[PDB]
Amino acid sequence: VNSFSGYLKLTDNVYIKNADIVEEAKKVKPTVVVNAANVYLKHGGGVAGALNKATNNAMQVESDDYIATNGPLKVGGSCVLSGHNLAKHCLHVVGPNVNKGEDIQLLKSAYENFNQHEVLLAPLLSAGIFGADPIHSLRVCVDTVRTNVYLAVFDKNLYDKLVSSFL
Ligand SMILES: Cn1cnc2c(N)nc(N)nc21
Repeated sequence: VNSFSGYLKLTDNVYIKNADIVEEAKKVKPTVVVNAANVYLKHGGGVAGALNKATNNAMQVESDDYIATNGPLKVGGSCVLSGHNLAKHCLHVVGPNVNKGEDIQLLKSAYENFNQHEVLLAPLLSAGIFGADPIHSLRVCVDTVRTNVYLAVFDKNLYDKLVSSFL
């Protein structure tokens, strides 16, 4: 049993809800929250800006030190950093950004990072400002992630479309 509440069950391991990721993380304090990161860990908008704003910019300060030491992530890659006031850990995952011309086949590689964690709170990778089709992102998630993933969808309209169209 876990603390996650109000989710629709899509598969054995994937659950979905209409939820602002900041508010859900604040309520649950999950072991892992996933950030929709870029390779520079520049958390300017979307999930990254929302999460970082909720940490009072502590996520960005930590991220800048990580990049100064390690250099940029790979598209499809990840790193584990603090969850600050939101979670124990934040898994920063870089999905391909279609608005930068990145290979959508890298979305599967991005989701494979989730399999290193038994339970996660996450957004759909490469959707929204990253430019991918969220229906596609949900299909790759279900077909790639084997650990237990609780997906938060921000827009009530998109949530309803993802559920209605789910095979
Ligand atoms: C895609 N996107 C942008 N902002 C958010 C947010 N606050 N919450 C969730 N679940 N998704 C988001």
